[PDB]
Amino acid sequence: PLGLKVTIVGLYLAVCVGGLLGNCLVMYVILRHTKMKTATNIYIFNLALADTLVLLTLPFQGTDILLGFWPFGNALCKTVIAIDYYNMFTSTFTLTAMSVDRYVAICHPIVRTSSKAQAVNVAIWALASVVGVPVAIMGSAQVEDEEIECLVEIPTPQDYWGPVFAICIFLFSFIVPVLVISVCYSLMIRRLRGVRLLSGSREKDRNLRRITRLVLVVVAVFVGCWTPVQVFVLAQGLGVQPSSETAVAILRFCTALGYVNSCLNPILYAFLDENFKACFR
Ligand SMILES: O=C(NCCCN1CCC(c2c(Cl)cccc2Cl)CC1)[C@H]1CCCN1Cc1ccccc1
Repeated sequence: PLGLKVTIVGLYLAVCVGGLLGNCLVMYVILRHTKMKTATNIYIFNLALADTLVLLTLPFQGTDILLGFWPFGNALCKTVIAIDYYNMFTSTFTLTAMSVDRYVAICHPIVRTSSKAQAVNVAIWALASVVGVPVAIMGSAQVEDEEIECLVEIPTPQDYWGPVFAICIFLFSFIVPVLVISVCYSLMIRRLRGVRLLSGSREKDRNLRRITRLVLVVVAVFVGCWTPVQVFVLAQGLGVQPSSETAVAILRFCTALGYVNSCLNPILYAFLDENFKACFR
């Protein structure tokens, strides 16, 4: 209703201001402030960049929720949709890259450099483009019934392609990346078992454990924020459509929840990363 969507939009504004502030801070700290351009932090920079873009979309989506239609036209319609998908894919792919980096650090403790991680970020945005660009072409703001709206157009017959795109996007933007991550940390367990102050100098081992913890928590927070949406959107692809005030409300709030993940990221760095913790204040 009117007041409940006022809640949604106010939530967006909060996530928008705090998220842009935090992620811009992080990007600044890594970029110029210090030669702390480590592999993990270059990947973190990638995350903050994607968060920045989607955060920039939050005000526009907010007005759409209020008015009940899209009053910004096709250009910004395709721009927004593109950013959204780019966000999901670059996020999961970057998290996977961080997890593989951690695993290599444990297996080969005795050659990871910012230049290679920068290259990985490039490849991440290229694959993301494989889905980001087509959706931008497909997405449009059209007046199907009663009102104009921004939507991604599913080809005819929708009953076939809907499930196709639903299952494929579900697997490849979510299940498979998370799956790889699971393999990485499980293998790290097998290797780590029975090792105390092993495969390193004392001081370094402690730092490695701290970074591994950080990556793990970031993954956990992300998966926790986007799993409800992922399941619901999958169900929507299969034809399962919400048709009650409560159903719509639940959906709106779970979508919001994922956007909250965008702003959550700098706080996690501030509490679980010593360098960042020093840099805030
Ligand atoms: O409903 C909107 N935005 C909600 C976007 C939700 N987004 C939809 C795609 C979701 C996604 C993605 Cl991009 C990738 C993999 C899995 C999943 Cl579930 C992630 C959540 C309305 C508000 C203004 C125009 N329109 C934006 C829109 C953004 C992306 C796709 C379709 C519409």
